[PDB]
Amino acid sequence: EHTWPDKGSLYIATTHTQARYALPGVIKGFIERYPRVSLHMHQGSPTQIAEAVSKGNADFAIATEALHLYDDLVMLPCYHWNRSIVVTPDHPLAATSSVTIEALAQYPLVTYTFGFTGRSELDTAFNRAGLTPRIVFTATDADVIKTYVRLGLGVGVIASMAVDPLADPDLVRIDAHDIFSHSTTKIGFRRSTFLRSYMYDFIQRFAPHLTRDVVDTAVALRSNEEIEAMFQDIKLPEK
Amino acid sequence: EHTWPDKGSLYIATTHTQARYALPGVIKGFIERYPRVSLHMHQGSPTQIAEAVSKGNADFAIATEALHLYDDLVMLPCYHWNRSIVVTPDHPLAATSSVTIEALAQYPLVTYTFGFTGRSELDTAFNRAGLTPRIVFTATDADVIKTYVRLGLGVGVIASMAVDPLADPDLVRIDAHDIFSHSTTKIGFRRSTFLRSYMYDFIQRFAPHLTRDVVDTAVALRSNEEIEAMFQDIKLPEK
Ligand SMILES: CC(=O)N[C@@H](CO)C(=O)O
Ligand SMILES: CC(=O)N[C@@H](CO)C(=O)O
Ligand SMILES: CC(=O)N[C@@H](CO)C(=O)O
Ligand SMILES: CC(=O)N[C@@H](CO)C(=O)O
Repeated sequence: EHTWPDKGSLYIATTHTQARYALPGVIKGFIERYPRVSLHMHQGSPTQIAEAVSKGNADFAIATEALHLYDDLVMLPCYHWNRSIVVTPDHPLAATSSVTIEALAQYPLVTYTFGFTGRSELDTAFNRAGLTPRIVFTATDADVIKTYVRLGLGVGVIASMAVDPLADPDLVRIDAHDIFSHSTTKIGFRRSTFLRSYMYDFIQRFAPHLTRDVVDTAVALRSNEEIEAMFQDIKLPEK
Repeated sequence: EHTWPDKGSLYIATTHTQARYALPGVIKGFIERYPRVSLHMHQGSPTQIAEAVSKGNADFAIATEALHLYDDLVMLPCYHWNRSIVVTPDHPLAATSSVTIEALAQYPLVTYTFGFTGRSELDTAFNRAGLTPRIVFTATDADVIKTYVRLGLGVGVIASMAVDPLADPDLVRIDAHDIFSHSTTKIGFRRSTFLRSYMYDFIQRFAPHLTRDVVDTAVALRSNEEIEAMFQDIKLPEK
């Protein structure tokens, strides 16, 4: 068929959100193409993942947040993303349209946990507005979040790609584009790492703008600052 | 209605499996009963959770695994549980009936991650049988596991309570009672922690055998060994 005889290994250390909503499509198309490549996927917290990759079990690091601290690995930007609001139909916010961050700060919150950017761009959203949010639930999975929202435990704040009406019919989705700054999902990998052809192909599928010539140009650069100062002129995918 | 005016707080640090399949029922019945109790649920890794509770942010610790290392907190046993095998209909194991651990060690594995008992009683299942399992996927969520099984990435090994035919119709469930030793979900909490009445009620809902007189008897005991040497005569719930 349309397969490559490429023999090698690919270890990906990523988070739950990426593994659940962003990767499944890329992974299937990859394994159909590279049958002789042993694909490993491990998950996954921004601290470990940053750990597993710098030294040195995983090849690539797919996460939003804390990678750096590690200055060791090249970083490329994959997409931007922002969170939506999920509530039950009986909840006030399902009646009110276009909500502010002050109106949201009234209710018990059900969001991500500390260490994940779904929060980090959330903690400094209230800090800035001089607000203290009542967060009664923190988790890494949005399904668990969406679960406890249905119980009427509190208002849910999850990634937009984690909520779908076919999948989630009983919940009212409220876009929070303006309320929160968008988060940037990146891909991390050491410089010593020899980039195989299937690795470029994977990066391509996950981030279309990251073609082979683009990756090589960012890699050869001194630091990750020049890399991020290379993409400020281009509009990355928003999901 | 049937509510209590009890005012207080309840912080639960638990894992994903517990929060997704074991707790939702208990949580709803609790919040309906204690409206003036601020219920907080945070998740969750056996190391943190053990951390958040010993010192000292969370009141209770609901996890299978590594709690101890902390000798600080009382432990009570809640239930036993074991894992099942999930595959696609086209997979050989869907044809073969009653599989051994040697027949399972043939395939790429999609199970939990290191630090979670879904693995710990899995790593020493092959070690013992003198076997090396090919684990190509590790995660904390069974939904992600079940997801990548459908891609034909490998054979899935998840908790039995995480698989249901209404919920998961396309996957073939294979019970592994004999293959793996059952894991024990426990509840952890410091001795300094004053046990409120609603706390006993919660423990009761999560573990029926743990009535107030049973909890007090285990708490007052020297160590957690006497506690586990108090329940070897009783058959705990298996889920
Ligand atoms: C179609 C698809 O899989 N898209 C991913 C990104 O590639 C997402 O984030 O939704
Ligand atoms: C950590 C996680 O499960 N999800 C997001 C954060 O919301 C990510 O860091 O990719
Ligand atoms: C009915 C229910 O919620 N049972 C839990 C335990 O209470 C389970 O483990 O399935
Ligand atoms: C850690 C997790 O998500 N689940 C189980 C382990 O399989 C538990 O420790 O309770």
